Amino acid sequence: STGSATTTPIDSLDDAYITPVQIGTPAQTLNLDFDTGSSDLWVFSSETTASEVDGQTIYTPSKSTTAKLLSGATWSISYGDGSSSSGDVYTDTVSVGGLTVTGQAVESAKKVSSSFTEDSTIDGLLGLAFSTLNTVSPTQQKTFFDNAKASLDSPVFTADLGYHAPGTYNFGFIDTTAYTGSITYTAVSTKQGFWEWTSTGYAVGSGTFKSTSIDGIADTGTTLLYLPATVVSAYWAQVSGAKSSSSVGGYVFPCSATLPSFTFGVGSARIVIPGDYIDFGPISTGSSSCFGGIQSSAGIGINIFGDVALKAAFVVFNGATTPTLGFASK
Ligand SMILES: CN(Cc1cccnc1)Cc1nc(C2(O)CCNCC2)cs1
Repeated sequence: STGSATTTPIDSLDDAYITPVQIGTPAQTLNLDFDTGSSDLWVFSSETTASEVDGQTIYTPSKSTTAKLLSGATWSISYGDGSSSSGDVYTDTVSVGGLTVTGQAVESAKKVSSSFTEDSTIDGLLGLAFSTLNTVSPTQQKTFFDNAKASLDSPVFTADLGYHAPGTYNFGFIDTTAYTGSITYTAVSTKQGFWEWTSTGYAVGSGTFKSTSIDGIADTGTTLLYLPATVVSAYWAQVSGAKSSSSVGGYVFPCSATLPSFTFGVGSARIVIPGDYIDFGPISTGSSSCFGGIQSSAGIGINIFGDVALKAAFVVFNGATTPTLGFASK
């Protein structure tokens, strides 16, 4: 089998991407945030605290003839931005762009943190990291990709995130018309449950390439590019007037500044992130100070190739017995 679904930025800043997902019988279509950095499929639901719902489409398990309560199972997750959610678990039928998994664990939110509430466009998450990270207790549950994998034509999925444009998540095949040149594959460590890999270095603008190993994760569920303080300092040094702001919580820059591109290495191949991908607009409405799209990972503990980087490439998440990651220019 294969699946293919259009993914859409939630706002003008590409702060996240949503993908329509069908859950239950009859289908309830929710728009989910596909997240290669976590492994829980969780949804706003009829069971979510009323005060914590504001515009989201909700999953109502009582109206799905295929929904079954998973007795005694709970979940609780906290993400890298301080957000969180929790609830109970159903198994139900889930379809993504024509690809169907029966008996998928659908985690129904009882509680959600304020950040989720305030984002009316995201009805929940669909995790695509490794299933060892799933938070369902006392019995861990499998991700959608893990559940679909044996049935797929090929054990892979691809992320094709758009800059200010629609994009695509494919399952089970590689669309060879979606990129230019070749796909360069690189080794993956699953030891932390992530799509974790090692970039071979970076360049700022037209500057010479710096060969240095940068261990990080491919995370569609993170907006920005988080890299070592040294690297980030070298980037923003090339932006006149940029500085690191404690009050704002990162590098900011004059809104009229010209941002240089940022290149990262994949083996001997290079992916180029155009300067304007790194622009996340005024720090507050009407301000002429803008928030930067490349930030230090020093307080995080891990480097994160989030949407800012990934949307500059066609990315293959190869889930063969030994997983690998593929990057191509596009
Ligand atoms: C525009 N960003 C940079 C910024 C920060 C401060 C000022 N100006 C720009 C911040 C944002 N991040 C998000 C999400 O974290 C995206 C995925 N999780 C849900 C919310 C939405 S707005």
